[PDB]
Amino acid sequence: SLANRIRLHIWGDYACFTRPEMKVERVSYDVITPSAARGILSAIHWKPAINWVIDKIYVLKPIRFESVRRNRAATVLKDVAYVIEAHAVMTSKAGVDENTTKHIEMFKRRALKGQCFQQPCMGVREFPAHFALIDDNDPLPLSQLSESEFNRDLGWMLHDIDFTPHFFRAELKNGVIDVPPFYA
Repeated sequence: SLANRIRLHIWGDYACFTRPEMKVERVSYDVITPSAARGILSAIHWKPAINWVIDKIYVLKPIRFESVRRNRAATVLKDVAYVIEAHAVMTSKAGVDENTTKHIEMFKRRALKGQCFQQPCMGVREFPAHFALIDDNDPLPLSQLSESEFNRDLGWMLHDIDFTPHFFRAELKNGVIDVPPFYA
């Protein structure tokens, strides 16, 4: 539904969504994972009553990498921006009659102020994620993606972990990655 839906514009000069299979040195995935996106949303607003579910990731800027020094080196994304489209689900630990409305409204209110509970980051603590709510009557940023980077098979990527990793087939279709339901 439109009532249970948020859009958050995020950007940063650097990002590192670490690929789990590359163990020698830290190497980022090509785009933000659902896992990292959900972290970013939860940093703005979270309570045990709810879980944020990622629906779409809009990729706005060309995929580019730089090797940078770790305080050792890591290969990280440079100059990223996304839109995260998500909704809330109630957990088994929610109030008997509780709904998503107050949580959606609190998320948006916090986000509009540029406020956050803990600073969101782009995959690793050293890279902060700047953010802006895309409220209902604001437009989506335009993609700056190459006609030829608009559609890309990103391959198997971490969807999320149960603290046990679960992967999904990430496909960029006209600048957007649709994220399937986490559970089987």
